[PDB]
Amino acid sequence: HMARYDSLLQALGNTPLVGLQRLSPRWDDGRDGPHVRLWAKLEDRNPTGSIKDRPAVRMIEQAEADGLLRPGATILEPTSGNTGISLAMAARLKGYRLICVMPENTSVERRQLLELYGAQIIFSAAEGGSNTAVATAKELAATNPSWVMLYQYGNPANTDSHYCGTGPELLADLPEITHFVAGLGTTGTLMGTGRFLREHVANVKIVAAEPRYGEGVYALRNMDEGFVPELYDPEILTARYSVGAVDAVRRTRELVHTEGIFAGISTGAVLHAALGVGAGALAAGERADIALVVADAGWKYLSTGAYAGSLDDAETALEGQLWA
Amino acid sequence: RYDSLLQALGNTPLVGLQRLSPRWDDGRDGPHVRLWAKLEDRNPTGSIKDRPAVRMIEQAEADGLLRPGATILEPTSGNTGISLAMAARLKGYRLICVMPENTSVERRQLLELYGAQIIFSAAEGGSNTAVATAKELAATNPSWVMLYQYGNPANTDSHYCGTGPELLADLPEITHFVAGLGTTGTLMGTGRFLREHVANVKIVAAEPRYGEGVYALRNMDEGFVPELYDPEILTARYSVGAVDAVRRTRELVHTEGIFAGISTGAVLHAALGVGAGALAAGERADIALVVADAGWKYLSTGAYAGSLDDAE
Repeated sequence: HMARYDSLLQALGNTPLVGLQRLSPRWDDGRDGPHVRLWAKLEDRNPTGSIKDRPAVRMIEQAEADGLLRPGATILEPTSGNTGISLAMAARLKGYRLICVMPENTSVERRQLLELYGAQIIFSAAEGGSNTAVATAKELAATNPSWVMLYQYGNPANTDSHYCGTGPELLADLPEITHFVAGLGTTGTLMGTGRFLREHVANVKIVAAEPRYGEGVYALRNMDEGFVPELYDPEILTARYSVGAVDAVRRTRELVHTEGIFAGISTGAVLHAALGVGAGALAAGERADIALVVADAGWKYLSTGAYAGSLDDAETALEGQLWA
Repeated sequence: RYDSLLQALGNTPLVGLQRLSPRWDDGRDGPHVRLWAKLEDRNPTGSIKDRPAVRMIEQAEADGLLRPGATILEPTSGNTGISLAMAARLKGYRLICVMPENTSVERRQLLELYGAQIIFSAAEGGSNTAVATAKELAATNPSWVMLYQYGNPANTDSHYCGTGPELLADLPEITHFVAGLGTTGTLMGTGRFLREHVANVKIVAAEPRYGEGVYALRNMDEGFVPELYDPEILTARYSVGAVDAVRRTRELVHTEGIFAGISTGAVLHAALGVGAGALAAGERADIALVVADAGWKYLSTGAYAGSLDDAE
């Protein structure tokens, strides 16, 4: 036995870390100085194809250990994007009923996909900005004590899945890590992976990549202004890079072209930040081993037209598109 | 842990389907009849075709057919094209895919994203004029090499040396192996390996019903019989309709949370038929089946929702 599992939930994490020899500023050290290396952590190697499998499973089993989820409970979650798929898969495999509260703009194709997983989907209506999914789910949950809202936006088990998973896994394959670059959505990946790495690597850099394009996890929400995510700790990040549509898209196209990795649209932001951090490593003469997260694959996004034709069409195509 | 995407190939998960299995748990009603899903969507481009693609290039290199400036030519519109694009690129070859004018526009962009040049064969000459045009094209100069997945023993060898050993390692109690019949590489290579090392193992082909295409699968009456195909290897063959393939594919998501492509439904239908028969016979079964790819490329086809009749 090398990879025999009794359930799909066991085939989670322990994802590949793949060196990018072509796309890296300099893979081999030499005459002009130390190497600047990019390493890609392939989180699409997960049950549903995204990094959200980790926190989804960890939230349920924390809720079990905490005694909130008992055998016949229904999980109620305000959601969008990859978390919808991950929670649907995880709830089912764990024997729970799931209701997803989703913003009224969710596609019918995506509704039907989650319903095939067994989730009941409730659309909140929202005559305002993007939606009211959270407050609706919170009210529904208040209706029945065996109805439990996990709330990924503020659930510590979100960041714990990366402190206990993504982080230790990174440090095991990349003891020489100098930088960690990931997308900033709920902040779980950054806060959890980052706290772990900072406790073990003396001045590792934790770099937030922040897409300026599409829609993120908080899109389904009405937020207070210039908000702070509930999971966010202000002393973990050492840097943030804000990344535009055109830059994101050509980085994603380059990754496929030169490394054969077909990544999701959030990885464009991550790659751009990473390459900019890398270009700094010797403008400064310094060595770099930069781990970067590929949080999902392109399959889900190629319908968009974001990988085809002109970068103008691609940029236009990213409008209104969930990247998380 | 990998210096290259190509190292992250094979060694795929085998996952027990506790809910969808006829009988997961041995009881006093009789022995277990278990389904185990071999997840080949966990390969670099998301399909089982990364295996033969990588091995066919490797073999061609060994045979002295491929030197630095070579272009590989292959007739393919499907998963082999994608696999060979990724693999050719990382190995530093050029790839031309030959597909008919009638092929989609979505694939074009997919294949060209992975770095592939596309030449269009005459429309209304099927995937056969496509093969003949590719042969003709490759004959125009020695720098152009056609691998030819339907006759290339490296396709089979990839499964003999990869898929088979992995299955045996993870599922030593295996009684049945079930896979779709397309090039036949998967069944032939893994079947031959398992039959060498597992005394009474049964190798079961899932084929499409005549005229009812199931993506990636071939019916050998209707189509050309791949040169790779050895009749003696198979102990059984099930023909699977579209409706059955589609409803098994949906049922795999619903019961097991695995989002697979439609060949996996066909394979599931054959496997459930085998399992049903074992259940009724009172005989234990551990049935390994191939999940060849994921459902993403099929979902716009409307066959994960709506009526089964509308699944086209």
